[PDB]
Amino acid sequence: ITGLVYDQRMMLHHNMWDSHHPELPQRISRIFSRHEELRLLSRCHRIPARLATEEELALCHSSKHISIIKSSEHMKPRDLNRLGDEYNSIFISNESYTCALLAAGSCFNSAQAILTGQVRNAVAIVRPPGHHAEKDTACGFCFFNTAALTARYAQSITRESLRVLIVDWDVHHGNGTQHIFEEDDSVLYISLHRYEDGAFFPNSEDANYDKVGLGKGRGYNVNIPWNGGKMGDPEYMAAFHHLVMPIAREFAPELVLVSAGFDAARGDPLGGFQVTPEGYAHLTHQLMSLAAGRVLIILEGGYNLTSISESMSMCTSMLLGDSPPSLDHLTPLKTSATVSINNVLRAHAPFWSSLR
Ligand SMILES: Cc1ccc(NC(=O)CN(Cc2ccc(C(=O)NO)cc2)C(=O)c2ccc(N(C)C)cc2)cc1
Ligand SMILES: [K+]
Ligand SMILES: [K+]
Ligand SMILES: [Zn+2]
Repeated sequence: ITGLVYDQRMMLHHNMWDSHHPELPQRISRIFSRHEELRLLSRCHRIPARLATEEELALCHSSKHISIIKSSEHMKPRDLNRLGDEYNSIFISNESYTCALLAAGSCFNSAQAILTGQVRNAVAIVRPPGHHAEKDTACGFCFFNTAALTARYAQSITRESLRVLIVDWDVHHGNGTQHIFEEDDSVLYISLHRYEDGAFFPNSEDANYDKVGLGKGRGYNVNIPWNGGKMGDPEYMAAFHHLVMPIAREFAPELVLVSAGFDAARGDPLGGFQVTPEGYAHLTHQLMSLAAGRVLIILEGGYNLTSISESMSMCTSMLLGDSPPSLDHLTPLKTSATVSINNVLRAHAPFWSSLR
């Protein structure tokens, strides 16, 4: 069984000053509608949304950050505008806090359904996104780090040392997820992201391949940064073959979370990349070979409504057990992708015998 969570209340968060903002309420409704059109919704077990609690938010976030985001829901528009402007790339409305609580709680209910055996795997069609949010601050359309919180929630309902893999295929680096787990060997973070020598959002050298983790976490942070090329299916498939899957298999996760932005998709106006819906299906199907299939796909970014709807629907089709669609596997890689892959191999060979 595959679970699906979607709740139209998460559409209530919006940019009060721009009706054409990329992080649009219709992102989640279009994805949900496409699941109905492709006859996937009726095949899934519907998992209800719920609110995260403040104690659950404190698994990854500071009390001050929780209280400031909570305080926004009382503010008049002028004060919402001021507060949002204090962060990097954030808009806030009076519904934002509630929507962020529902995004996280939806994912907790999904992780619980997987870990208790009610479903094998699941998809969560949620907003606002999470992976840029830090312990102490909001960033990049994200208020609380839904995927990071879900990893800690999973440990909280099992054992502290439950091995959780987070694969982040959003086109942007999940700076918050990296930082939250940087010293932690129980949560392996693997991000693929457009980097451009630190020029691309979120504009930090923390996203480079030589950031391998700290302390006991050394080797448990895998950054795969792309420079120069318009990356697509062959480059992501090659990164999975040489890096993501060998490392993940050696880590032997007990739960896989996907920070599944669809902003690397063909058609995305921000990402500039060309991963196809069939490409995302192949990435999902590979991850399904891990953790006895216990995979939760969590929406992050993605800004072409057609692209994200087709891409995420293809991922759900794979979770349901459908045959992976045909792909032209032979295609030659862009030259800069091979350079990136080799840089990651050089940085991570000391930590992973599967790369030696
Ligand atoms: C001079 C200058 C200043 C700032 C920037 N900002 C960036 O570099 C990143 N951001 C914001 C952003 C985009 C996507 C994500 C994300 O979470 N993705 O998953 C997270 C954050 C954008 O570029 C952006 C912002 C607004 C847009 N509107 C209203 C059409 C379009 C693009 C660039 C130059
Ligand atoms: K990423
Ligand atoms: K880590
Ligand atoms: Zn993104």
